[PDB]
Formats: sequence, C-alpha cells, structure tokens
Amino acid sequence: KAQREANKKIEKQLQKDKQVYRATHRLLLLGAGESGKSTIVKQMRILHVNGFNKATKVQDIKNNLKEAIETIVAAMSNLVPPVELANPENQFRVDYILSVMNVPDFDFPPEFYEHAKALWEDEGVRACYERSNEYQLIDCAQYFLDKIDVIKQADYVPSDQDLLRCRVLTSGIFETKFQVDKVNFHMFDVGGQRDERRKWIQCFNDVTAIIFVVASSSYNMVIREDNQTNRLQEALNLFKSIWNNRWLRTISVILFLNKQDLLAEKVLAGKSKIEDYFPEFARYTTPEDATPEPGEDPRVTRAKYFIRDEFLRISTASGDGRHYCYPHFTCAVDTENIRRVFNDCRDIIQRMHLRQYELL
Ligand SMILES: Nc1nc2c(ncn2[C@@H]2O[C@H](COP(=O)(O)OP(=O)(O)NP(=O)(O)O)[C@@H](O)[C@H]2O)c(=O)[nH]1
Ligand SMILES: [Cl-]
Ligand SMILES: [Mg+2]
Repeated sequence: KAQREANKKIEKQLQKDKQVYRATHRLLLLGAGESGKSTIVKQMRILHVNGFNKATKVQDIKNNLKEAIETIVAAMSNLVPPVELANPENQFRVDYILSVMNVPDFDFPPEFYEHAKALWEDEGVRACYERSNEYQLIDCAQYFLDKIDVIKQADYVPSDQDLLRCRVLTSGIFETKFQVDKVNFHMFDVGGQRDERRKWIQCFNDVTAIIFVVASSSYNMVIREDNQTNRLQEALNLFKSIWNNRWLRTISVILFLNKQDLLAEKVLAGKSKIEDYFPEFARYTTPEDATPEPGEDPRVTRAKYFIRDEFLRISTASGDGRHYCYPHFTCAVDTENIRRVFNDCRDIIQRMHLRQYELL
C-alpha cells in the first residue's frame, strides 16, 4: 500500500520536474573570445540573484592589473616602430615589471604597485597603450591601471564594477539559474576562443534562445588565436556559422552588439578608422530609422549601426519564418543598461519558447 504511495509521490515529483524544465528558458551565450559573455552572466547575478555577495576575486583583479601593465610594457619594444619611454628614467621600472612577468603565484610586493603606477603615468607607456590594437591587451587594462592606489590597499574590497571588469577565462560550460517574476531562466556560459567552440554542441539540446555577444569596439583588433584574423570579421563569420548551423536552424538569436562604450571611445579618439578595416563603411549611411541617444556623436551612431547591419545582412539572408534575430546595443559592464536590455528580451523569449512547444 505505502509502496504504491511512495511511488506516485516520486511520479508526481517527476511530473513537476518535467513541467519546470519545459517552462524554464535555456539561454545559450555564444560569441567569440572576450566578446562579453561572462560579464552578461555576472550582470544577471547582480540583477536577479545576489550578485557577488568578493575576497575570492581580489587575486583575479590583481592578476589582471599585472597582466595589463606587463603586456603594455613588453609591447613597447616589439611594436614597429617601437615606443620609447617618455621619461627614460623609468627604464629600471620596465626592467622590474618585465623581470616578474611569468612568476606563478606572484606575491604583489609594494614595489610592484609603485613601478606599475609610475609606468602607467609615463606618456610613452600611454602611447603604447594607445597602439594596443597592434598586440593583445585585456579590455579592463585602463580601468584597473587607473585605480592601482585602490587595489593595493590591504583592506581593498572589490566593488561590483571591479568584479564586472575582472577578466577570467571561461574554460568549460558554466550554468547559472535565476528567476525573474517567477519565470525561470537557465543561462549557459561557454568559452568563445576557437578551441572552446568544439564544446558548444554539448549545449544545443533544448536551447530556448541564443544570446550572441559581439565586441563592437574590436573592429581594429585581431583575434588571439592566430594574431591575424580581424576580431569583428571573426565575430561575423562565427555568427553566420551559428545562424546556419544544422542544429540551430529553429533557434532565434538575441544579438548583443556589446562594448558600445569602448566603440564610442574609439570613434571619439579618432585614430582608428573603421573604413581602414571594413572599406564598405566609407559608403555606409546611417539608417533612416536609427534612434541615437540624445547627444551621441553621429560618427558613433554611424559606426554602431554599420556593425549591426553587417550582422543583419547575415541573419536576413536565411531562416525567414523559422527563427529571428533581435539586435540590441549593449554595454555589459553597465548594470542599468543590461537591466533594460534584458527586460526588453523577456517577452520575445517567452514567445520563442511558446512557438517551440507547437513545433514539438
Ligand atoms: N568597457 C567594457 N568592458 C566590457 C564590456 N563587456 C565586457 N567587457 C570587459 O571585457 C572583458 C572580457 O569580458 P568577458 O565577459 O570575460 O568575455 P567572454 O566573452 O566571456 N570571454 P571568453 O570567451 O574567453 O570566455 C572583461 O574585462 C569585461 O569586463 C563592455 O560592454 N564594455
Ligand atoms: Cl567579438
Ligand atoms: Mg567568458
């Protein structure tokens, strides 16, 4: 008697578990390396779980800080033409920083912060930083190098922005579950460098939607994997691969044209011309229905819409009735931007999942 009763209790439990799964939106974050996928996940935690509640991440921030200064300083003599210190008295600091580049488990002594700060204030170091698209530099370099004095304090506690800016590699598949207004979301974060893309197929089962993230600002950079392929070209080629992939033909794509702040900054700097990398930009005109933010520099508007339209040219070329691409301009480190963008996705995501039920 109690045997059949335990049994269909398990079975009522099983049926509830099936309905939870069916109604949970599985969101797969795809995009090339450093496009911003893990930062989007961190924002979902800030907005909808408990964020980072931090002391675990202090070493990661210090490692980013160290990677940034040592990368810039190492690049100075390797650029063509090389970049010289503005104050050649700083050479002994260059020597120190380069000498500790590959020490595992670095102990971050006070001289490290002293030398890093002095070098970061050197106009030559800064001129090398301004050429960083000629080498490989983490995006958070300026943010952390500007607060060396904060990070080095013994009582340093990272802010939420520090944790968002912190770059770590994503080796493997990382899941994050969260609930917004009793709707359940299940986000899958994966690495986006080329070798990590072999893992992506493991997540294609029962996907509700893809969030495809692009570093819009990286149009003048090349990928780490071969130090030759343009990063935006790689993003486009990768998006075409996803849009047309055998397993993902039914799956709609929310396209996050991310790093809008860095793109704005690169446009305003005026050094790196998009048409030097994408010659067709010279003939591109901002669309009639563009909606620039008040005061946005029209050069920025034209840039960001050109990049959007390079992706939409791919997504409009196939799939017309079977899946759709929803573009959004994003700044993944801006919590209020991601709050607004994600809220504007919740209705379309619910609709994607409902249509999936009729197809099954
Ligand atoms: N200023 C700015 N920084 C951004 C933005 N999106 C990401 N970043 C920064 O760019 C770096 C890379 O971001 P991350 O989320 O780790 O990229 P990813 O796509 O997960 N990289 P991977 O594929 O290797 O896992 C981080 O330092 C992150 O803070 C953005 O919109 N604006
Ligand atoms: Cl990218
Ligand atoms: Mg990542």
